[PDB]
Amino acid sequence: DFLPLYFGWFLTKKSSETLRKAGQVFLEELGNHKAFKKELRHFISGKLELVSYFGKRPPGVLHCTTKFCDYGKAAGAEEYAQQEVVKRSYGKAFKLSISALFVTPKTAGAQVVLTDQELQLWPSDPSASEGLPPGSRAHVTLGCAADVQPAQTGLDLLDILQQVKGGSQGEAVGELPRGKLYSLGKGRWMLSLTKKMEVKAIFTGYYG
Ligand SMILES: Nc1ncnc2c1ncn2[C@@H]1O[C@H](CO)[C@@H](O)[C@H]1OP(=O)(O)S
Repeated sequence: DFLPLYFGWFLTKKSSETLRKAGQVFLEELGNHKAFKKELRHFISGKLELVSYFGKRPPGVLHCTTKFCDYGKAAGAEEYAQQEVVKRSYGKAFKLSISALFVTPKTAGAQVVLTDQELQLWPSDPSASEGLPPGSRAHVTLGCAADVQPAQTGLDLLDILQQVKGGSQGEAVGELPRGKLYSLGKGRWMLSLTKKMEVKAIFTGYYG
């Protein structure tokens, strides 16, 4: 039997709507914020409406990917699929904790903090991940720029989590209704939610 395109936690319709709108509000507020406007030259090289900037968005249900498999063509795919914990967890319900919303010149996303139980489902094959605890890459993609490729959001999140690793977040340059707004430079932005969002999701496989 051939594997799916990827395994992951697929949010319920309820949660998807909640997270998508939250993400949407973040883009609208961020783009309207003075601290962001005066940094536009570090974001693009040419007022920017971020909702349109991130034109490529998930068509429907949002998800948090664990392992990209490419129907078995991806390295370590077969080995990930064969694990008991994956076959056992298939179809099960989980609660994912969203800790922050972030934006870079390439992607917009939400940071997921996995529990130890959920970390069991994280693959164990990057230089970015160096220093950060496994699963730091976990995320939900909300949108990307026109010519941005898959897997970029995870790479973007890791990079941001490296800046914070060196206590270089800088003071919050503003307050939004949901939390503190941080400017990380090079077009990178992070909203650390005051209260973590919880989303219900089902762990399963997507076959395209
Ligand atoms: N190496 C990869 N190549 C393509 N997609 C990947 C890869 N790693 C993780 N993904 C993810 O698999 C899903 C389908 O592309 C998407 O969720 C990709 O992740 P994102 O960072 O959200 S674009």
